[PDB]
Amino acid sequence: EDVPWFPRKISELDKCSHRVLMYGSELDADHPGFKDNVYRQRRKYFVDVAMGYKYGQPIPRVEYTEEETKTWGVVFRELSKLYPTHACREYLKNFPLLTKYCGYREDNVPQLEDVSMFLKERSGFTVRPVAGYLSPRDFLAGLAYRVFHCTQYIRHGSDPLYTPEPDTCHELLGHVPLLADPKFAQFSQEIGLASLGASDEDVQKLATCYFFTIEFGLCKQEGQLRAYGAGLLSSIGELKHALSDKACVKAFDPKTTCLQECLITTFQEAYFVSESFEEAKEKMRDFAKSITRPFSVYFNPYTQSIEILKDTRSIENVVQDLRSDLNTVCDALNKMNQYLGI
Amino acid sequence: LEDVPWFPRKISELDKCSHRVLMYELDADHPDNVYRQRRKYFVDVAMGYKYGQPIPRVEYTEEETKTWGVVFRELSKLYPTHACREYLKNFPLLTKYCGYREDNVPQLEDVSMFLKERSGFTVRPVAGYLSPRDFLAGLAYRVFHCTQYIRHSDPLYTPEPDTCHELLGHVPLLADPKFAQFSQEIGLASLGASDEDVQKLATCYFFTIEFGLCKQEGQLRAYGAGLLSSIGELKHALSDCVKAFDPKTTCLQECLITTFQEYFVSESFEEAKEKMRDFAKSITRPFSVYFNPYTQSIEILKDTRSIENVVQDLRSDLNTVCDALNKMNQYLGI
Amino acid sequence: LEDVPWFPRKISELDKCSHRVLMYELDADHPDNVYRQRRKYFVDVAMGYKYGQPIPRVEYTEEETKTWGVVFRELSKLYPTHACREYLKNFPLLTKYCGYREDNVPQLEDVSMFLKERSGFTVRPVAGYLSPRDFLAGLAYRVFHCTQYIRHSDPLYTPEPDTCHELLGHVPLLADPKFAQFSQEIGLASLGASDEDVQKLATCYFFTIEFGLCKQEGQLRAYGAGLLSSIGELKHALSDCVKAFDPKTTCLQECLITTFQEYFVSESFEEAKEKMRDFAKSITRPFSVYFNPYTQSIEILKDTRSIENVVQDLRSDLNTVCDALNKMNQYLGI
Amino acid sequence: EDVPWFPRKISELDKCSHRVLMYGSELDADHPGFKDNVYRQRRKYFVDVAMGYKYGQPIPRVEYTEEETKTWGVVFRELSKLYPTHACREYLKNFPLLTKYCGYREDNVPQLEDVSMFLKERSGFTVRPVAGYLSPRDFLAGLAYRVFHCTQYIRHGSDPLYTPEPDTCHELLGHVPLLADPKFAQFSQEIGLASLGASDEDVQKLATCYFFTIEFGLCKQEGQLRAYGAGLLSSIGELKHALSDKACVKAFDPKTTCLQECLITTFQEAYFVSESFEEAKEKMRDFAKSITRPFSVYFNPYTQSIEILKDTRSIENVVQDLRSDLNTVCDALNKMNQYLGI
Ligand SMILES: CCn1c(=O)[nH]c(=O)c2c1nc(Cc1cn3cc(C)sc3n1)n2Cc1ccc(-c2ccn(C)n2)cc1
Ligand SMILES: CCn1c(=O)[nH]c(=O)c2c1nc(Cc1cn3cc(C)sc3n1)n2Cc1ccc(-c2ccn(C)n2)cc1
Ligand SMILES: CCn1c(=O)[nH]c(=O)c2c1nc(Cc1cn3cc(C)sc3n1)n2Cc1ccc(-c2ccn(C)n2)cc1
Ligand SMILES: CCn1c(=O)[nH]c(=O)c2c1nc(Cc1cn3cc(C)sc3n1)n2Cc1ccc(-c2ccn(C)n2)cc1
Ligand SMILES: [Fe+3]
Ligand SMILES: [Fe+3]
Ligand SMILES: [Fe+3]
Ligand SMILES: [Fe+3]
Repeated sequence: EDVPWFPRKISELDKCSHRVLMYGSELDADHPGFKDNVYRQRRKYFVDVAMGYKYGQPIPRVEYTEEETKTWGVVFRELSKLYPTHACREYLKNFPLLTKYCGYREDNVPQLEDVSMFLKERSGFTVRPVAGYLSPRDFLAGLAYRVFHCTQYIRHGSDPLYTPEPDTCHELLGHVPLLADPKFAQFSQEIGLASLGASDEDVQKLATCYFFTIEFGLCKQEGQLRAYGAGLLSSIGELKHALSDKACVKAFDPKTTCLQECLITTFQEAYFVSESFEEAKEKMRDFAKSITRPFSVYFNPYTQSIEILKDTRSIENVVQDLRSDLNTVCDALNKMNQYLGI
Repeated sequence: LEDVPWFPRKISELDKCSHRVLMYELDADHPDNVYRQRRKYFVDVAMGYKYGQPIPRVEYTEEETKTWGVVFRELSKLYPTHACREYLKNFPLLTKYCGYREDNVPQLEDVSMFLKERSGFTVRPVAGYLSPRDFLAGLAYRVFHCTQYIRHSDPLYTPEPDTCHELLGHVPLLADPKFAQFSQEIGLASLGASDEDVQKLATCYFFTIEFGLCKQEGQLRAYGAGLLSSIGELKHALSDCVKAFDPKTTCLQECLITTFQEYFVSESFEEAKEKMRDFAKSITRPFSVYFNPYTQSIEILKDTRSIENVVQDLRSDLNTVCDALNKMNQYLGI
Repeated sequence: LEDVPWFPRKISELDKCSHRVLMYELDADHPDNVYRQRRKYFVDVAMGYKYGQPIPRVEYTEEETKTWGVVFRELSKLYPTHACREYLKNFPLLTKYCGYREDNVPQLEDVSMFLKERSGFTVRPVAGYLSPRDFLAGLAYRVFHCTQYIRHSDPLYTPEPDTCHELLGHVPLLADPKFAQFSQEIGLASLGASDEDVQKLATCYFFTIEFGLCKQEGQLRAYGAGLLSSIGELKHALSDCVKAFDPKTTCLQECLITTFQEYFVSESFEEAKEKMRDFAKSITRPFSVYFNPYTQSIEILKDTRSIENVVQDLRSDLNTVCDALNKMNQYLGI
Repeated sequence: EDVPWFPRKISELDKCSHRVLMYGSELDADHPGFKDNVYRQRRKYFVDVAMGYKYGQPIPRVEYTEEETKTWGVVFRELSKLYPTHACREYLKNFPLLTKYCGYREDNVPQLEDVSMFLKERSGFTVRPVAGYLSPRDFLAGLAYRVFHCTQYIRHGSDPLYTPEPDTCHELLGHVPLLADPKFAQFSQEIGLASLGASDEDVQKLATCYFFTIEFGLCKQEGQLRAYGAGLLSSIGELKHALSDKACVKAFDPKTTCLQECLITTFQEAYFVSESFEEAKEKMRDFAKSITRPFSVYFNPYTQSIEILKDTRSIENVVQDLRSDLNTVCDALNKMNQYLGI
């Protein structure tokens, strides 16, 4: 009972979403908009929209300004020039889909509500507007429910190519195309599940893993290095450098990787590569065993809650469930022999 | 290639099934023009519902509410004595969160949000009778189609499903995770099945859900929604025919709309469901179905790639079983 | 801690079960002193067998061989007509490799090496009657205890199991992988069970293996070893009582040694086996059993560590299922 | 049908065992016994014993000479002085067991028949006396059946501390203690299974994996490096060097490791470490997927034969089997709740 609290059902996740340690309206001293009073009005308007968000209510639509829509446009064209050659297969497949259904156009900033309904249909993810920085415990808790917290504001127009903080541009062009991949979604959820009720030290390690994978991971496809890290896909300078010849690149291993330090400003010392998200997801699930907690967690996608496996009765039902599902596999194999003679 | 009859492949596609109403409309026997005034309203509301928007709240007339209270009192009298354990465990919960009170009419939106948390079911207001293919399709998504109107004259007599039947008969059992698994199983079975097979499922559905009994503690108790709704019949099933629930044998038997059934018993819902899945293989269709609760869609198992993807998932879920067992040894040495 | 009745935990420990013979010895009704001369020899041989050494080869007398030929001809007459598919598929194989000929007596060593390859069974020459606990324990290891002697006077009449019964009744079915799984399942169930449960298993064993029927192609055919051995009874079971094989109901029924049974049918051995495992849970013992075919020993599932170890193994085996499916898509695009 | 032959049932493995490319009686030019005619008589006697071996016959017992028994003794004492500190947990646990049941004593050379019956009871392995070098295809084929081919001769007495070829001492002190571990046994069998019907190029890679794992693998236990490689456990010079501070040590990965060259004479450039044999076994099984062959293989321990998974009917039975076995898991969990209230 000395285990740190975690949300046990989807509606409880609101406590995590609203425990904002640092609000978006709080610009850092070296922020390009630190003395822009027009920009703080927008920043505090977005914080208000996010703070008002509650479970069971559609994600508010926001009317973006012209200098926010071009700043988006600027980031949109420069990165599109490097996606065919720098992005993973999963990105390049889902990105045209976003143009068709989520309004990914240079002249249009996508709405989170659109993106949420799109992700739910493709991989079961849904986005939440967040009013600022969360504890890594609270942020990762969202992942356990396949909920990604998104900033809804646009970076400053002074320098649209580089931002030290997350902005909607980063969320939409960096994270969302990959969250649309079912295999990637499972991988993200595994990190979340692992954090639930974990120690602060373990949460930080998971947060580190999140950083070097979700934000800055590379992946090897057909003998080539492509970026899937969202931070890479939203920073052209880093994106080009990551796949550059003079870069230190190491294989992704949860136990090794998690001990390294994360650099907010300078380019990272090393970038980690995963063969596949299924491959990375299983390395997370074996890392999750080493994490200290009195129980295991099962996620119930039907009730959108967390099952605690602390006895044989709940473990058996899970196993019984797996037995039924294996029966369906047999049915499928039967039908296939039945219809194709194989 | 789609020789097989169409079924919704995404939760959003289920709207097509709900609105395809064969019969909204009253018979001579049914009782009042003012009552008709309210019913057309109720139908209009059900027709106006589409996926993703909250189920409309309705201000009931006192006349509807008094009738609701009557059935509420009569049924409650014999629930400890004749209803299954699941009903009795879930009924007090309905009182605290869904406004289940003799003086009040519970709203579908309250009940829907209640069921989603308890078992992943959600209710839909329906505008009338649906084809058995369409009605069962909802079950595949754990969606129960509910009439939102009240029975007119005689409170105890009901010739058609009304919200009293839906709320007092179905909902307490829809709250049980295993019953939820069982109902969904029938729906999954129906998807893309021949009309012949679908009806056999409708019969199975009828005996099992509308009128099923299940032994617990060695004692005969009713779980049939029709039975919960109707007292005379409820008292009668327990009182001195009883047969074991076997889907293949049960489907053969007819349903009499007016007269009392010549009744099926299941040890458990886990039991029933298994007998259901084993029944589903005999059902003619080129594919098997897997349900994706994350995307709320139907996976079609027609190739090896889709089948493997399930198996890999199952491998992972088994790793979690292993993790649980390690931890359990870790903390209890057992 | 071992309150439960002892069972062999390693293949080598099974020697203790084989040699604990309750009754080696002939009744008044049984027929000849010269015959007794040979039988004591046969018992001496069975007693002399220990684990790991080849089953002794025996030079049969012509008298034993002529009798063997007689039963061989009579049974063969009705095998296409009354025996199951598995029997008929396996009998020609026995002719080519085990010396199954009207003029010859097959040796246990030939048959044993035959069964090991086909289904993992091996036969043991037994010195007499064993306790049902001991006899069924052999099945847990896929070991069938066989008498090595021949029936004396009347060839068709047999009051006790002899090698003719063992070779013509049991062996063709012991060669089928699924029947093998089913027989082992009964043995596993018995390990450490109460005497009460063991006997119920002995009854189940009797109706199923000694005297079971199974439908194939919609047609009634016999798989019961007793039936295969005895023609009069074999003809009679097919001819106009029949009941479905359910272990819990079947065990209740008695076995008449002399008279004809008042007979159980199984759709398949896979079917029967499942009903067996589901029966095994009700059997009182503090543990579950897992069989290790690599070390030929019994795993006792009493803690989480042993249970996990199985689950991890099962995870790996599922990976192989996945590999197969990939390759199948790889080569056939399916 | 253009797939290279592999044994499909246990009795067929004899073809592999007897396809000796180079007999033990054929001493290499720099062999210490190359001009020892007394030693060639023994070497050719052992070859004869091995050549006469057939399936279903007890492994012949051999009466060793006095200078073979001390040479054994010599190797036996020097290595025992380093096992507590250089060997893995699995080795140190099984080694005293070998002393009790297999006659592992300084004054006694163990018989293969003893060792075989011991291994069968503990992990399902059995040893075969081999008359010499086999093709890697033939050697690895044995592993698929959990059969290890063993030399039965003793190294030359001139220099008992170092041998460039396998001798009974190596088999008994290097391989057997680890083959007694069920987890290790599964790992060895996985390598074998992978080779069955594989291309020559893939077989060589598997043989390379065998080399750097079975013969020269290290393992990390409780934060320390211990050797489990059989070649390490039979060579004191290499054994000390492997755990020495100035050694290049890398993690065991099948895809990476398999491309490296194996050095017969000089100490290896790098040594590979596995967290556990279960851990290594699963890396083999994922490597096995990448191996090109028209089918997958299932090993039937009941009939001791290989199942070919080329259709849905055989795949389903496997899945059905797994469903029954999962039912037993449920039974076990039921009983545990039933008796312990958990
Ligand atoms: C596991 C680490 N991790 C955490 O522990 N907690 C998080 O809240 C978190 C996070 N990671 C990300 C996402 C993120 C972080 N980050 C940094 C970039 C440069 S781009 C980018 N996206 N977030 C979301 C987030 C939301 C807001 C802020 C932020 C910073 C300054 N302001 C005003 N707001 C920073 C991060
Ligand atoms: C599988 C059979 N099955 C079907 O094929 N299709 C269904 O639509 C269906 C159903 N079963 C039930 C639920 C139901 C039907 N029913 C009859 C009672 C008397 S109580 C009761 N509950 N429904 C829902 C439903 C909805 C509306 C009506 C109806 C009847 C007359 N009106 C004007 N409306 C009847 C049934
Ligand atoms: C589960 C019941 N069951 C048991 O409890 N214990 C068993 O030993 C057993 C058995 N069942 C069978 C096999 C068998 C028994 N039996 C009787 C026939 C008539 S045909 C036939 N086959 N055996 C093997 C066996 C071995 C020897 C004798 C026997 C009888 C008289 N003698 C001198 N020897 C009888 C049976
Ligand atoms: C997968 C590689 N691999 C192969 O492809 N094929 C194998 O036959 C093999 C093997 N690996 C090992 C076992 C072995 C190899 N080896 C080298 C040491 C130095 S110690 C030691 N043990 N063997 C068994 C073996 C048996 C005999 C000899 C041999 C060498 C010279 N003579 C006269 N005999 C060499 C190896
Ligand atoms: Fe980010
Ligand atoms: Fe109903
Ligand atoms: Fe018998
Ligand atoms: Fe070696």
